[PDB]
Amino acid sequence: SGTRWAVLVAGSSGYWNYRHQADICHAYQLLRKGGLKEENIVVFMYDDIANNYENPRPGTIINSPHGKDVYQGVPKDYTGDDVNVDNLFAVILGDKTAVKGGSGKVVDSGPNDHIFIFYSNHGGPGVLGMPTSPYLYANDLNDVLKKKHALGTYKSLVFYLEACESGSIFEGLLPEGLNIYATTASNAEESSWGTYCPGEEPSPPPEYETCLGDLYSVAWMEDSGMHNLQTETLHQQYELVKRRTAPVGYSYGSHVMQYGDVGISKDNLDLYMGTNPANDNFPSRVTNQRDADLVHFWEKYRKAPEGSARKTEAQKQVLEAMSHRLHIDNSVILVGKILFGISRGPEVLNKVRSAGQPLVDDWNCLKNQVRAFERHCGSLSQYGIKHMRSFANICNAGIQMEQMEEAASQACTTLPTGPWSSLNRGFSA
Amino acid sequence: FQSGTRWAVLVAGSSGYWNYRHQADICHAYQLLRKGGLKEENIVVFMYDDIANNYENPRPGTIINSPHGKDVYQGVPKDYTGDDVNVDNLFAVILGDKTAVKGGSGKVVDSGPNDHIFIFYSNHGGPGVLGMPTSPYLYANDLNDVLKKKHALGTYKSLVFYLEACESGSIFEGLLPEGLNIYATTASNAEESSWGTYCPGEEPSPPPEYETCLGDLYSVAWMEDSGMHNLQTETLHQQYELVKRRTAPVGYSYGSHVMQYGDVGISKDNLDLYMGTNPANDNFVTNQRDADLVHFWEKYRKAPEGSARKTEAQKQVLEAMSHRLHIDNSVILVGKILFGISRGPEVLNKVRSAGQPLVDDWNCLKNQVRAFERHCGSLSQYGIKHMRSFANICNAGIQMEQMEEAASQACTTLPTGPWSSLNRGFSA
Repeated sequence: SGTRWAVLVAGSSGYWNYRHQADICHAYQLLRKGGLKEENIVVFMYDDIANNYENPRPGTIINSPHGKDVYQGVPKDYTGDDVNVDNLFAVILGDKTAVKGGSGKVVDSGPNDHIFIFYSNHGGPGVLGMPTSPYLYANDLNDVLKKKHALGTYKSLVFYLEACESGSIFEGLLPEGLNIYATTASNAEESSWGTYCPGEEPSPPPEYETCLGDLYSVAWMEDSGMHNLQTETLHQQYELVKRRTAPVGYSYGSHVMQYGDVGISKDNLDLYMGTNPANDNFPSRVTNQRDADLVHFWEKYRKAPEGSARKTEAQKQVLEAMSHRLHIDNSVILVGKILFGISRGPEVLNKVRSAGQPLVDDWNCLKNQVRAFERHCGSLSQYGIKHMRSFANICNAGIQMEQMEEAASQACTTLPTGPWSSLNRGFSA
Repeated sequence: FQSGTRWAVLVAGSSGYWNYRHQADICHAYQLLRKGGLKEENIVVFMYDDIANNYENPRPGTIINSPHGKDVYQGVPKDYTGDDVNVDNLFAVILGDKTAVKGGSGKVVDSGPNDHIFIFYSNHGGPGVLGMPTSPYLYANDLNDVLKKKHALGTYKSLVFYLEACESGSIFEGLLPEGLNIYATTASNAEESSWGTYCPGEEPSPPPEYETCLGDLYSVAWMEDSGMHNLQTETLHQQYELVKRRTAPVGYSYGSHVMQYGDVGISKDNLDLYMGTNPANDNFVTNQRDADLVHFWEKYRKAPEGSARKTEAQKQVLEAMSHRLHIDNSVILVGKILFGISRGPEVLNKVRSAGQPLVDDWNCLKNQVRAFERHCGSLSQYGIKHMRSFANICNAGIQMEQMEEAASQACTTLPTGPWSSLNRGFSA
C-alpha cells in the first residue's frame, strides 16, 4: 500500500469561469478530508476568482448555493501564467527539472502509489483549454500518460474529466493495459454543463452572477463527500454520476463515458480519494459550458442599475463576446466553403467519425492549420475550439498547411479587433 | 340608472413579438369590458395585429395575458390595425370625427353628454412621449390638447384614462388640468420605469414555452382585479390603491409609484360606470426597455447550439444592444458639444420638480428630435428614453440650427441597422 497522489486542474480564467476553479478547490478539500496530504496534491488554478472584483465574498470560493468556503487552505502550487502545458506534464511525470515557476511540487510517485487526475474547464473535440496558450491537446496528453506508464511509477491511475466533447480526449488515443481508468462528462460529440447558475431555478446562487460549479464535477464530489468511500467503488460512482448527468425524457443531457482498463473500476474509491470518518454505506442541465460564459455577462447587465457605468461595461461585454463568436463561426464555415466548395464544405467540416476512432490522424497538421487560421482570423479563444473537429476533418481530408493559410487569408483578410481575438498571449495550438 | 352609453378606447402603441405583452393587455382589456356590459360597437381597438399570426407564436391565432389564462384574441374587432394605428386616427376616434379617420373600420367615440369614456394605453414610452407602431409618436401636449378639445365639445360626462408606459407621469404632469371631468392614473411617475410581468427570466410564475413577456404589471393588476370582483361594489379610488400597492416596491427592492391626475373627485365613482360588471358578484424585475432584450436572450439561450435560429437570435442581441449604445453615446456627445464637457450631462440630466411640464416649447421638442434623427438615425422605442435630454435642450434656449449642426458633428454618417432606419419617418 503506497501513498495517494492527486493532480487538480482548472483550465480557465475569468470570473465568468468561476465554476471551474471552484470545482478544483472543492475537490481539494474533498481529498484532504479523505486522508490525502497537501504535499501529495498538486493544484493548478489561475487564482483570479477569490479576490476578483466581482466576487461578493472576497477571499472565498463556494461550489454550491449553500456551500461553505473551499478556497482557503488550497496550495498555490501553480497559479497565474505558470498554469501551462509544460508544467502540467512536468508535474505528472514527476520532473522537478522540467518545472518552470510554481512551488516545484510534482508527482514523484512510486510503483505502489495511486494517482487521481481531475480536470475542469473548457474544451472542444481533441483539445482541452488552458489559461495560457497554447492549449492542451489529446495526443500530447495520452503520450505523457504512455510516457508515465513506461516509468512504471504508479500502480493505478484514475482520470475524471469535465469538458465539452470530453470523450474525444481518450477515444482512439487512450489504450488499455496502462492501468488507467478515465471517465468523462460527455462523449466526443455532446456537451458539458454548468450548474448552480443564475436564473436556473434548479438551485440558483443568491448574489453570484455566475455559475458556482459544473454538473459532472459536482455529481462525483457531492457523492464522494457524503459516503464512506470504503464501501463505494469507482464503477458504482460512474453509474451514479451517469444517472445524475443523463437526459430526462427528451430533454438535453450527456452520456458519462468511461475508457481504459474498466477492470480498475472495481477498486474502492478510498484507494484514490481516501475516506471521511463520517461513515455511510452504499439538478440543472439548461446551460452548457459555452453559454455559461455569457449568462454572467447577461446577468451582470440585467441586474445592473439602469444608468450606471456597470450596465454599460456589461453591455459591451455581451457585445464583444457575441460579436467574437459570430465572427469565428462564420469564419470557420467560410473557410470550409472556400476550401471544398459550397456543397462539400460543411460536409467535410461537420463529419463525425465513428466512436472509438481518433479525431485526427496527423495531430501536427491540426495544430499547424489552427495556427494558420488564427494568423488571419484571430484567436479562437476557449469558445472557438468548438470547431476543432472541422480542422481535424480538414486535415483528414489531406489539406496542406499552405492551403489553409490561403483560405484564411481570403476569409478574414484583416485581424478582428477585440479582447477575445487577441493573439498577444499566443496561438491556441 | 345608466344614463347614456359606455365607451372605451384600447391602444397598444407597439409591435413585434418582443412586445407581445402590450397587445395582450389590450385584448384582455377588451374581453374584460365585453363581459362587463360594454358593446363591441362602443369599444375602439388599436392593435398592430402582428402577434396572433406571428411566426414566433407557439399557439397560432391566439394570445394570452397570463400564465394559466385563456385566449383573448377571439372576437376582438380589427378597428385600426397595421399602419392604421397612428396618431391622426387615434385623435379622430377620441373626438368622434368619422371624417378625420383614414383607414380602419371607421368606428369612433361618437359619444353624448351623459356617456362615460374609458381609455387604456399600453406600450412603450419616455418622458413626455408615448410610442406608436407608426411614425410620428404620441406627444403629451397633443394628447392633452385633444382631451381638452374633447371636453370643450361637452360630449361626455366623465372620462377615465389608464396609462402603462415608462415615465408615464410625464404625460399628464403639468399638462392635464382639473375641471375637465377627466381622471387619469399612470403606471409610474415622470422619472421611474414601467414593468413587464410574466416574463421568462422572471421566476414568479413564468410563461411555459413563451420566449417573451405576456403582460405588464400595472395593466395586469387592474384587469385581473376588475375580472374577479363586482364592479358595482368597487370604486376607482379603491382600485388605484390596489394597483399602487401591487406595483410598489416590496422593500429594499424596486417598483413604480402609481400616480393619479385630474379630477380626483371622479374617483369616488363605481367601476361599473365605465367598465360595467360581470354577473358574478363578489364584494370588496424587468422594465419595458429590457423586456425587448430578454426575448432575444431567451430565444438565443433556448435555441439549439448549431441552429440558424441561435445565430439569428445572436444577431438580434447584437443589433439591439449596438443600437442603444449608439443612441446613448450620440445623445451624450450632442450635449457635450452644446454645453461643454462639464455642463453637458448637468443640463441634459436635470429633472424638473414634480408637477412641472417636461418642456416649455413642445414644437421645439418635436423639431429638435427630427434634427437629431436626420443625422443620428431613428431613436426607436428605446431611444425615446432620452426625451428629457431633448426637452432640457429646448428649455436651455438652444436653437434649431445649433441642434442640426451638433447632430451632424456627433453623427457624421447614418448608422447601419434596422432600428436606426428612417424609412418609416421621424419619431417626431
